[PDB]
Order: sequence, then C-alpha cells, then structure tokens
Amino acid sequence: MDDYKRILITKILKNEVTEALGCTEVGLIGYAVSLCNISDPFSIEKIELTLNNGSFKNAYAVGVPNTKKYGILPAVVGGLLGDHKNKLLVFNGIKYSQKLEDFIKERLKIRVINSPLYCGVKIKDNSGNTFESLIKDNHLNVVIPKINNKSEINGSEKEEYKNLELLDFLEYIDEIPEEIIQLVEKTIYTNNNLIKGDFLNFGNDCLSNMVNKTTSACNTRMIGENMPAMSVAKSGNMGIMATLPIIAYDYSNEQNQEKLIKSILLSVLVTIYATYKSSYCGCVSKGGMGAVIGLCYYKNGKNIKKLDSAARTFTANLPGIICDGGKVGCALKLASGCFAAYSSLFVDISGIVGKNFKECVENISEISKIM
Amino acid sequence: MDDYKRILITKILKNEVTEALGCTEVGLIGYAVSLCNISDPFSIEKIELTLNNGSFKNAYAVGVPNTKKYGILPAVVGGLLGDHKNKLLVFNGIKYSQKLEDFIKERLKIRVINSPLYCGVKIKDNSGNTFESLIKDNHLNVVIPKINNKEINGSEKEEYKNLELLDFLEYIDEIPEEIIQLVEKTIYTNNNLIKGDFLNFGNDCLSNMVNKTTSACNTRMIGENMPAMSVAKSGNMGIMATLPIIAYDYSNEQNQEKLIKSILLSVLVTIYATYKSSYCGCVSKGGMGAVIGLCYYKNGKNIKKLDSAARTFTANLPGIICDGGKVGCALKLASGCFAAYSSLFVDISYIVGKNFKECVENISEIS
Ligand code: SF4
Ligand code: SF4
Repeated sequence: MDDYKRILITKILKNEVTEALGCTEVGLIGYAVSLCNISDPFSIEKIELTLNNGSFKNAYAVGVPNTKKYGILPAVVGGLLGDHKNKLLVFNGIKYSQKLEDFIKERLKIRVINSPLYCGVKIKDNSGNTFESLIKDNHLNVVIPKINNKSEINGSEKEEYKNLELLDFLEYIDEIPEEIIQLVEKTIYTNNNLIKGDFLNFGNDCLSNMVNKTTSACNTRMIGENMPAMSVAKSGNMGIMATLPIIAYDYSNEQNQEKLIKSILLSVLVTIYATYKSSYCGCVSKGGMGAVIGLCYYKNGKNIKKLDSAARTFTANLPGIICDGGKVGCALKLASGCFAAYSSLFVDISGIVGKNFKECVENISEISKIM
Repeated sequence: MDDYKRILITKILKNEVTEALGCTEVGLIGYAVSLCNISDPFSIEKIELTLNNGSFKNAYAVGVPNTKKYGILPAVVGGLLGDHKNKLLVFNGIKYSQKLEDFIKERLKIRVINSPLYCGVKIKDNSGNTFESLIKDNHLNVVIPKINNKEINGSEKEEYKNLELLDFLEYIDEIPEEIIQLVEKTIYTNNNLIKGDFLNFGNDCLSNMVNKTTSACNTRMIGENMPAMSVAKSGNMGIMATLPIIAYDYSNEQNQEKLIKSILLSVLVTIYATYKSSYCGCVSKGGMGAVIGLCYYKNGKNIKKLDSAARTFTANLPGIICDGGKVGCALKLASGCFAAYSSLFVDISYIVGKNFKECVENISEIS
C-alpha cells in the first residue's frame, strides 16, 4: 500500500487505457492528416502520404468509421473533416463527402517505406503554400507539428512500473480509486458493446463463448462500426484480448461485477506491464498474458502458486507472433489466444518457460526482440 | 483413375504408416546403442554418448517402454538388451535389469553438441576392444556401422510430391483391402492410446478432440508399452493426423465408412506435406492432414470448401517453437486441434496461398 506506487499505477492506467474509434491503421492516417489543418480541403493541389509497410499491409481491408468505405482513401478524406483535438477519435462526428473523395482520389499519392511506425503527410495547395505532419514510432508521438501536450508517462515513470511485481498488482486490485473503478467499468461497458453477432461460434460452452464474443468484438471494430473501443497501450486488439475473454467468462460463470472489475483491472495491469518490458503479434502474447492472469484471478483468487502455473503454461503454449493474414486472420489470432489462455488454467507445467510470472514476461519479451 | 497412381500411393502408405514403441528421442538412443552389439553388457569398461541439443532437451522427461524408468540412462540400458534388427522398435521384448542400470550409471558419460540430429555411441570394454555407432540427420540414417540401406527412393518421393489433392480424393474411392486394414489398424492402435483425462473442459465436440488427442499423446510420452501408428516416423505427427478425426467421428455420425476415408485422406495429406518440407513441425504437417480429413467428413469432396479450410488453417498456424519438457508437446497438439476445428467455420479472403497445394508450400517455406 506504498501510496507513491498507487500514484504511479493510476497515472499509467489513465495514460494507457483510452478510447479509439476504428483501427489504429486508419486512425493514425486520419489523425496525421487532421494535424495539417486544411481550412478548405478543396484547395489541395496535391497530397503525399508516407507510410511504413507495417501499417500499409493491413489498412486496405480496414473500414473507416462514419464513411461506409474501407481503406486509405476514406481515412485521408475523414482526416480532412475531423478535428486534430480529437486525436485517435478524429473520425468522430464527421459528415462524409463523396464529392471530396472524388477530388482527393486524383491528388493522393502514397509512398511506402520499410521502417518502424511512420506516418508523414505533405500537402501543397492552389495558393502555393505547404503543410506537413509526422507521427513516428508511437501512435501518439507527434513529431510535426510542435505540440506541447505535456501528462504523457516519461521514462522514469515507465521504468518504475517495469520494476513492479505481480504482488503489487494483487494489492492494487483491493485499494482501487473511484476514478479507476469508473475507468474499468467504462472499459467493461465499451468493449461489451462491440459484441454484435456470431463470428466464430461452435456451441454454448464457456470456451466457445469467449471465442465467439472476442472475435465478434474484433470483427465489429475491423469492419468500421461507429463504436469506440477501450484500447490498452494504444492497441485496440490488445485491449479486446485483455478484456473480452474475462467479460465472456464472467457471463458464463458467477456474473459477479465486483469480481469482473478486479479481474479486468488485473488483466489490464499485466498487459501494460508486458508491453513496457517488451521490444519491437504482441496482441495475443501481451494481451493474452493479461487475459490468462485475469481469468486465473477470477477462478482461483490471489493464489500465487496457481497464478505462476498459469503463466508458465500459457508461455509454453504460445500462439505465434505470425500475424501474417491481414485482419480477420487478426480475429483468428485472438481466438487462438482465447484457447491458449483458457486451456492454461487446466494444465500445470514441470525449460523453455520461466519459473514465475516475471520470468515468463521477460521470456515473451525476448522472443519479440530477436524474432 | 490412373493405375500407376494406385501403385505409388500404396507403396508409400506402407513405408510411412508404421508402428512405433516410445518417443523417437529415447528410441534413437536405444537403437544407436543396440548397433554396437555388446554381447556381454557387463563387460563395458566405459561408454560415451554424443547427442545434439535438439534431442537432449527432450529425453530427460520421456519414459522408456518396458523399463518403468524415464530418461537417457534406461534408454541406453534398454539399447544394450534390444536387437538392432528391431530398429526404432528396439525396446520391444526387453527384460529390464536393475543390476545393469547400476553398473552402466557409473560408466555412462554424455557429451552434448549444438548441431542437427546426431547420435553417436563409443564403447570401450574390459578386454581393450572398442565399438562405435552413429545415426545422424534422419532417425534411420545409420552412418556407423555401414549398412545395406535396403524401399524409399528419390524418384518415387518426387513423383508423390507432384501429385494433387484431386488424386488423394480419387484414391479414397478405390482403396485396396491391405490399405483398408492398414487404416483400420491405425484407427485401432491410436484409439488405444486414449488412457484418461489430460485436458478436458466439457462434453462438446472440440473439448473431446482436445482431451482424446492429448491423452493419447501423453500415453506415448510416459513410456507405456503400447505402439502408436506413426506417420513418416513421427508418432506425434501420426496422433495429430488421426485422433481429432477419431474423436470428431465419435462425437458426430459414428460412421466407420466415413471415418476410414477421412483418416486415410488425412494420412495422405500428412505424408505429402512432410515430403514437401525439410528441417515445431508435427502440428503444421499433421494438423494440415487433420484439417483436410475433418473437412472431408463434414463436407465431402467439395474442393471449394477443402481449399478454404487449408487457407484458414494456414492463416491460424500454431506456434513455431517446439515446446520443451515433452508436456509442452501435448499442449501443441491441443492447439493444433483448435486450429483445425476452428478452420471449418471461417473462410479467408485473399501470406496465405490460394489453394491446398499453395498453402502446403507456404508452410514448407516457413519451416
Ligand atoms: S495478428 Fe496479432 S499482432 Fe498482428 S494485428 Fe492481429 S492481433 Fe495484432
Ligand atoms: S513441439 Fe511440435 S514439432 Fe516439437 S515434438 Fe511437439 S508436436 Fe513435434
């Protein structure tokens, strides 16, 4: 109950657990375009968009909220209508214009580079003036223009979090502040609304519900429904993975909101922890690690001996950072994570895996660095 | 319905679908030791065993059939009793001796190297004579001593690689009675491996496939004196290709006529994938046979649906790492069970090939 640690955890929670309208492929392009502040989008003589291949190879199949269209073209058009102050929710409240899409289709040129996250926007208008944007590395790292949005978690606050143990997260889920309780309740509500039908259902059993509900929420997001998702560390998929299996497991079990809240928070805490300790398919390795720990708390309580067994079994049955199948193969990856996390609660491991939760998170983090 | 196709397929079915007693980790050590032909195992002054790390990190937790012990020590002791003519099945009919294990424990020295498959055995006896064995690269590639090598031919294998899924679908309609008995044997042999609950979480079709496949897998791992019908010398690959289809049939129509066709189709696809690739790999090739086999039982010879099942399974391909501790292998098969079953309910648009042959080559490229 360090109180100083409570202050650290709560700042990390408000900085990483945030809303996002649409996938961050289209959300990033829209926000980068929106930062140019083109007063009259019909004045654009030419527009160049510079994206990395890691964000290009998937944006073609992602639907843009409030447009009824899919791909990069409506993400840029949407950006020209949305407000830069909305950040990741740039597509919110936009009134789509087909006349603008027809005008922009002609002047839009896309350059693709092989590098980490990069999203540059260069615009030249009829008057001869030029405009520039640049979001690099992190989904909210705005390089151009200069925006003194001072609070973002600095390196010391991040390093202090990486040094925490599972025992601290187990103590925190008892001493929860009311803002964090409302943030967790918001997360549970936001991602619950994403469930809109059957995507991969094969029964009424607990596992098939987790798979169906997690994949339905995942699909709803990817098709471009005007519904925000509560993302964890800027990843909408990682927030879905960390929450939906626990929401669906609660529904199929006690239906205890008090327990659901603690388990969802524990899961989110573990997810951010793994993300911080990781290097450059982390959705299911980091998100699924939060899910397996969260499900283990609901099913066993604060039994460290059983929480450590769940982490070793999950790490042994690691899905595979493949990712390669665009999106929809993205939902299949979440479904696989659902299976790995649920099955890990019924097997105990006696090599390639660590001894405890902290050792396993570092082993996963090592796999993502070299491979 | 070419007559030359029936000839090559049947000759390959009898060459790849064979029995196996214990995991090929322990089976390899036993066979390599057995090739030294130590007339009196109690005459051994010293023994050195040279294994690669890819086979050492497994063998400590693997049980040796007919010994009631686990590990390298009883695999070497068992090898000193078994016949080199038994090959991979060297542990069959052995009468374990604790007195020999006590004597050998003292003189056994293990050297571990970081290289592809290697299993060398050097022995020096009380009389001053020396003996040597060496199996490297393939589980049956005996380098030392020089053997006849017998029929697995390069022209025949290449002819099978060039075949299409259409040939395997035609073959499951004109099956020879020896192949029908071989498939029936496979279904029976691997069904007997199911010995309890390993990973059960319900009564549903999927949880049955997972539980039965992992229980069968575990039985083999613990060294029970029960052979398993391996596919291309892999017991795990043989389990993966058959158990989900045996457990799906049990939970569905319980049709032995369709079970045989589906099991054969699965085995055919497994050998095909194995031939197409070099150098985890049981669930990618064995699970590909399982997904095609399950798709035939559920949809028949619908090529449009068989191609969709292959693309979905290739998209949802399990982990690349070979799970250690041997316990991790049961978990890998369980994951393959999930990937194969779930692939029959999702269709993929547009990595990921267009048809079954393209997907097998994509998997082969990853390995
Ligand atoms: S495959 Fe995994 S890492 Fe890649 S986008 Fe989908 S969930 Fe994220
Ligand atoms: S982890 Fe995969 S490749 Fe390795 S032994 Fe197990 S099934 Fe075979």
